Amino acid sequence: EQVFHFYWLDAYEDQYNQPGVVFLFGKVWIESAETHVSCCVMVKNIERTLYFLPREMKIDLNTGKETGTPISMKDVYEEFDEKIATKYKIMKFKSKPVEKNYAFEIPDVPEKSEYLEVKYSAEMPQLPQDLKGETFSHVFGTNTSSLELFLMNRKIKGPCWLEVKSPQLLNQPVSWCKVEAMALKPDLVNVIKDVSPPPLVVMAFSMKTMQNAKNHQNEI
Repeated sequence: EQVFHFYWLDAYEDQYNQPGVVFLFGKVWIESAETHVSCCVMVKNIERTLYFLPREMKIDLNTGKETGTPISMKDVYEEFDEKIATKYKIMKFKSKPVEKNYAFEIPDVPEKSEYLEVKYSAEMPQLPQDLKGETFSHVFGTNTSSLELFLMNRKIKGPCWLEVKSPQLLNQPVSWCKVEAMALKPDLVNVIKDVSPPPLVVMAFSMKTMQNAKNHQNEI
């Protein structure tokens, strides 16, 4: 295979124009030039995560008439597939069971419970924040950002040394870096601890302007 080390320093995202892609900029090592150079890596196909809370019973959406059959997990999985996904044009998604804990201000939520974890790609639209349905009472994770989700999932705490697995080449230069790379899924990035930080390049500058005598404007 192929894997290389990286030292990231900054990150960037553009939700409005390129959904589901996160850039990472930093330092990489080259033996031939015996110095560290700049590099950028693209992580793509970051999918949203949504947590659906199953309702403790069913509730009719007219007057809250609970007719009688208890709510099972399969009901919640079917409900999103048949109605919610169709209503908001969701093509592909993967769902599974999870167990989660809640200890915050939103009421009518148990301390420990089983939820429905659903995931779908970043190109589909976004559900409303207050969606409700037959078998689910509330939904969490609607408006999470891609950068936050990446850092919280991959357990990155500030600058660190990273292993990037299976790099691919880019069609055209997207960054002014001397080196470029890309990855297909966030699972291919990992953190290591036993390396000292590399040196950096520091630039300072000063500027002097002058207000034009005739017109009001500042020229450097």
